[PDB]
Amino acid sequence: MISLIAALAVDRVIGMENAMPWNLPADLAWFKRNTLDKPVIMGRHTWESIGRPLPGRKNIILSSQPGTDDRVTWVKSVDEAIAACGDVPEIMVIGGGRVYEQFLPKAQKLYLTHIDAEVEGDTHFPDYEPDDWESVFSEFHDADAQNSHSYCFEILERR
Ligand SMILES: Nc1nc(=O)c2c([nH]1)NC[C@H](CCc1ccc(C(=O)N[C@@H](CCC(=O)O)C(=O)O)cc1)C2
Repeated sequence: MISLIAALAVDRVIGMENAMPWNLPADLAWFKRNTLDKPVIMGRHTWESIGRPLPGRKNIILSSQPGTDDRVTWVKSVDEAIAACGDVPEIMVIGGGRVYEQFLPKAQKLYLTHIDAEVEGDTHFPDYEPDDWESVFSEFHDADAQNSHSYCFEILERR
């Protein structure tokens, strides 16, 4: 099945690491445990800002142009992207904005981190109709030593 994973600030705003003002190791830990050993699909900008392939995951990059790095798999369409995953139980889509928009209608689960930090940004996570999803898990954490902001993890599933 297809699953989306994103970190959202107030107002579902999303942005690249360096663009984001918060510092949450715990969220990274979470992102990591939910992605390990699964194929990860991301848009070219996200790939470029990540800067190296995610270890322990098959990395598939979406780009309308030919690939420029042999350490990852390059694809040219959403359909080709899903096909390159093979038969796996769950495919994780990691952004960006444009990739989220494209895969949402096809997703069955959403792993979201809600961050309490109002930031002025460019992109918003796509709007998901409250009617189609059911929250199946949540967990709040306040800020701390390591974590700069209070955050809440949540998993939703398509009803
Ligand atoms: N939950 C969540 N948090 C985020 O910050 C992001 C999302 N999702 N999804 C989209 C996007 C992807 C950006 C992104 C993804 C991974 C790493 C990363 O380094 N992952 C390492 C974590 C290293 C560590 O343990 O901190 C990894 O191996 O997964 C950095 C930025 C940023």
